Amino acid sequence: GSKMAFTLADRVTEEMLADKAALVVEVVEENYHDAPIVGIAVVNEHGRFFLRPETALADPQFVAWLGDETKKKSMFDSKRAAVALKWKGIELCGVSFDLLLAAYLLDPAQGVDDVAAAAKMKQYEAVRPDEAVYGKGAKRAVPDEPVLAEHLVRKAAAIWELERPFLDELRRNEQDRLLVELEQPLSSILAEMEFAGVKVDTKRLEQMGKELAEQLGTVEQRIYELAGQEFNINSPKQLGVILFEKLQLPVLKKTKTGYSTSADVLEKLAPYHEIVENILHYRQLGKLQSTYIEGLLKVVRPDTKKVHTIFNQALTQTGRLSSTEPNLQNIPIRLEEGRKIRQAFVPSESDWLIFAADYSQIELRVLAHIAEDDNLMEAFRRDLDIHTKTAMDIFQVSEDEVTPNMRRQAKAVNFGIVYGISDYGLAQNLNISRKEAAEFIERYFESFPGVKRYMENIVQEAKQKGYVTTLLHRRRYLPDITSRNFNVRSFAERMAMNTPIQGSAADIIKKAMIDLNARLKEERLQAHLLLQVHDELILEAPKEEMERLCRLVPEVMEQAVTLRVPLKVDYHYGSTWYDAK
DNA sequence: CGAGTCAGG
DNA sequence: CCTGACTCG
Ligand SMILES: [Ca+2]
Repeated sequence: GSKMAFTLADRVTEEMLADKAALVVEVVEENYHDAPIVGIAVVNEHGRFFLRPETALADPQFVAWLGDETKKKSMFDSKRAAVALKWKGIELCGVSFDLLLAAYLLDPAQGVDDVAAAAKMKQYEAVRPDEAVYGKGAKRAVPDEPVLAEHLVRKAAAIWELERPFLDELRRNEQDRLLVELEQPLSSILAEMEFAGVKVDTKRLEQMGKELAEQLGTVEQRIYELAGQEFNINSPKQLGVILFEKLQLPVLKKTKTGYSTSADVLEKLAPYHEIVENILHYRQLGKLQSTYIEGLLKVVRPDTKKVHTIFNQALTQTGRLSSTEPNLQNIPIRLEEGRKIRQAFVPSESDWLIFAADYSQIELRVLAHIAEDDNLMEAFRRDLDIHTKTAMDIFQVSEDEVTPNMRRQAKAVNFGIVYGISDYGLAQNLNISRKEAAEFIERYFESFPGVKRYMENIVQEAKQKGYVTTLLHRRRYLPDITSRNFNVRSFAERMAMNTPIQGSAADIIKKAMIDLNARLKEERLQAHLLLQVHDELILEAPKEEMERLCRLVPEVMEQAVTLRVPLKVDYHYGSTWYDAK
């Protein structure tokens, strides 16, 4: 470990402000909202510089350089720095290259989380892993200034050298536009969404928490009665001892550890003993309480009564976003009790409203586009109820002969075909035999032979090329596609069929977000994006903007790309997220 | 901190 | 098929 030379600067000079630089604005805290910036590094043609943040960020020339978009910066995780700067009232502009997002497009499977891991991709090893410098556990700490300053300078030096080879490879992959015109501009939009946050009505939440605690308390006693003794209901082991050993309930399923107590199992067991539907009710209410009442309350900021999620833009293997702390992509919607949680998410100004627009069946629509199946494309061109139609074709019955159970099964087929669900997968979800499931699937392929062609083709393409691709050229490598293990190979085959479907739907909505943000600005609307939930966008805006958004938002989303079938977008607005339905 | 469970797509 | 949070041992 020899030293990399740099100026440990005590003040900002003009040569620190060239119009191209690798920049590091280092935020050590995992969650970067309102977090400290611990140090700054700049590398450019004139040399290598460490600046303390109290100096650099009080310097009006450095600040102006930060916000000048003609001063081009290369970074890693620009969103982290952008947001932590927004919290100090400082704008970051002119980020022309984000190494994190470059690594993520070249290979999402690398799990690139720091500069050093991106650097390894190009055999560059003169930089340490953040974990090696900072530590990990309760032991994660900012080191002393010489250790820190060298680490930041090494990171910036790595960014300066790696930009060339990352761009060369993106270019060869035809992903250069995906980075420059899609992921990098999206990064700025997510930063605004995160910084803006979502207002929470903590009273509504605390009241719901009271009612839940009362019910949960009733159901808790009833379970202790029905078992003739008290035990930890949240312990799957202890519960498994009450059900299958004290009460003698049949064992239909085992886990790898012991007895399964998963919902699926428990519904099957419901007829034999009363305590079963109480354990089910308890699980339901206990999830709402500990995760959605207690969990949400703990992360709202008492300064603003907002939650500020972080959208992970470089995590998922398909090009989706994810969301953390809080996860605002899994707020309950399916059952009414949980859905009421959404009444707690409110507009951030008085006389503003929540507006939600969602693609209708985007994944099936994309499948129809990519497979070019005549029947499926016709169904969408007719805007048919797609599950009813699938039931008609697979059971060869007419429309008003479709029973609700038949529609439910065609629906489970439509849900699974977008990832090439196997006969076993479908049998499981439908509670039927694998041979019956195989038949449904065989009937599906007779009605949608283009889907079948697609599934065979995409698997051959994954084998020959080594990867699959989405509409805007995102990639996923699938080395398991040739494995001699059947289970392993089967998974890779489902990933081959799913990834272009799911990833292309991620592409489209990401584009919609970019187009929407440009149109909102052109229109000078005060409306702004709050959330993305995979196929849905949630905004808040003045009440006076609602009629305009009813037209503009679906429009932008529908026209984001042009497929062989229309994209269809529904939209709703109201006083609270719950009411925007 | 792996496993299980369950919330969403 | 793609996720994240909570709890337990
Ligand atoms: Ca407990």
